[PDB]
Amino acid sequence: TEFKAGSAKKGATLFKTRCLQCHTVEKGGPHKVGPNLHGIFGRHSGQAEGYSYTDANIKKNVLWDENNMSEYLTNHAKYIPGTKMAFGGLKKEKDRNDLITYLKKATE
Ligand code: HEC
Repeated sequence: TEFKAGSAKKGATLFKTRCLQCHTVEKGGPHKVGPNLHGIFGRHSGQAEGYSYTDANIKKNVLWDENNMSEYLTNHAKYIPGTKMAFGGLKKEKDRNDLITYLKKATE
């Protein structure tokens, strides 16, 4: 309940100007440091054919979902690979919620 599907358009602007330095989803761009983020949702975690995971994400065999994403922002570390992310929380929690909905669009 902490996360509510707001508007993907609003988050798209936020993602477009604050998330292309890595995932670069661009609907079809190079994985770069982070995964395209266009297939994290689907079967278990870690399903990028090109980008590779530390394998830790695969061992957990967890499916990434909007609920799981809430735990990732609120608590992330031992649960998933020691992967380090340049993002360290967002001052605007409302804007962060919009980003979550936008990622769902990346999967489909
Ligand atoms: C490059 C330094 C990164 C930037 C900046 C962003 N992310 Fe990232 N992200 C990065 C890596 C190294 C990984 C892979 C870790 C793994 O094993 O999957 C990720 C992963 C995510 C995930 C899943 C959480 C996880 O499994 O660790 C999400 C949903 C995610 N990243 C979201 C996200 C958003 C909101 C960012 C821009 C707004 C963003 N990432 C930037 C590396 C980097």
